[PDB]
Amino acid sequence: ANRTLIVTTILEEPYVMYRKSDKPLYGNDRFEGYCLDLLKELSNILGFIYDVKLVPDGKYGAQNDKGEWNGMVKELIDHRADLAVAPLTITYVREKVIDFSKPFMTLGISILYRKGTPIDSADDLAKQTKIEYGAVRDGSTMTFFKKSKISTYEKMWAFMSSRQQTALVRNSDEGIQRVLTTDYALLMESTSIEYVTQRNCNLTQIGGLIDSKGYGVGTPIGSPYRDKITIAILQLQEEGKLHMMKEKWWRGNGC
Ligand SMILES: CN[C@H]1[C@H]2O[C@@](C[C@H](N)C(=O)O)(C(=O)O)C[C@H]2OC[C@H]1O
Repeated sequence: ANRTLIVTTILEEPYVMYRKSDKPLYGNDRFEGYCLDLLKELSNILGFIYDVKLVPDGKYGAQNDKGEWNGMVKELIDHRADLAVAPLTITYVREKVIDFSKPFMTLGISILYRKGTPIDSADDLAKQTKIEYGAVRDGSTMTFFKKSKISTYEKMWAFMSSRQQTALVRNSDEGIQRVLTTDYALLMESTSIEYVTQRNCNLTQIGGLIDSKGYGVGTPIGSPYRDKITIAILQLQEEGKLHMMKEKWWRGNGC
């Protein structure tokens, strides 16, 4: 029997969650969600077995000032995982050090905030300071602002970087709690926003998509699996299964 593939991933609802059960759950059975369903479908098309591991440091992957990567990106670089199957955003900087399949889901950065305010866009956030705003620290969303050369986004980065102790948050759930408990707007991927707004009728996406990208399966550079995974994703798309999986996890279940 050929080798079990090691898959790195990260807890992020709905994509990867701990399954709830009365019975004890072991190994891969402990996890459920969109990415686990995807991984199952991929393994069925491509004929591999796998072992799901969380990224040890609990991070997506960013570069430090020395250029060193961490998170799921580093696990792939260092060949401690064969695949990353997660809501891992395909970015030019990451493409330099790891390979990605074609996307299995598209998204754009946008804004999560409450309904019923005069805030209609990023520009409306940028031109004021009363409403705090920010992003999950050290992910592709935060990095977008850090690296932007667009006036509005530079101003927003200046704001959230100078006010970093309160404006930048640890993870999605912490950001959502800030939106819920304080006057705060979270810069967040549209996929996640949709999940939230389906579950809290006081919350809304503000404005449109600030960028346009995708999540892809990551592999170490040069992996022969990357193209096979692309082909499998294309098949799932052709079969309508990617649409089915999104519907399943975003609007029923639940919740
Ligand atoms: C999967 N989406 C969520 C998560 O995506 C991240 C990580 C990003 N998907 C990445 O691959 O670095 C982001 O930066 O938007 C961190 C966290 O932020 C809130 C929301 O966008």
